[PDB]
Amino acid sequence: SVTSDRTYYGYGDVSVKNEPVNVVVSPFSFPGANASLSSGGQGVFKKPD
Amino acid sequence: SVTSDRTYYGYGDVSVKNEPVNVVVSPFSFPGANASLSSGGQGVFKKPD
Ligand SMILES: [Ca+2]
Repeated sequence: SVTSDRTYYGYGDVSVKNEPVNVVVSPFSFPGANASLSSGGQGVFKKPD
Repeated sequence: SVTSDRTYYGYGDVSVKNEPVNVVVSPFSFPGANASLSSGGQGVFKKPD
């Protein structure tokens, strides 16, 4: 009578949500406060973070 | 008188009910919980059962 269609199934799901990286920024204001930059001046400025 | 029609019978029956196999499935959610998948990421996921 019944000629079974021999076909069973298995399934799965994958969730890719985020991007690998977050670039958190703290911008710099290099002449800063309690220091001074002059025209034609020479030197170095550094922000560690 | 009676000319016996010499024909006796034997019979039998066979019961084919089930299909050979049962594919029980536990689907996978591969990023899972307490783990994370990122875009462009590389690695391995495994489900034992
Ligand atoms: Ca990885």
